[PDB]
Amino acid sequence: GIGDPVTCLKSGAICHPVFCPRRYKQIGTCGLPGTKCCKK
Amino acid sequence: GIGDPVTCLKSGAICHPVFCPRRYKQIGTCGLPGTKCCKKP
Repeated sequence: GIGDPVTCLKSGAICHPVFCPRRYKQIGTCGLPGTKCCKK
Repeated sequence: GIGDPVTCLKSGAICHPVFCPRRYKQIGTCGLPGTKCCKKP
């Protein structure tokens, strides 16, 4: 359900290009192509 | 994404049947309709 940067950041996650960095779980995208919404 | 209760709970979040309570934010669902995967920022 998470597909835009504002929603991602509001959820306490971080937007990153191409992949979530180690430890983080992917919970969605940030809308722009390739971006991942990543929760530590 | 998170769309089932096992994925949700493994990450240390809660599964709530209606809403994320005070201090928690929604990070997905727990599969069943209306359920919310919730975690404190």
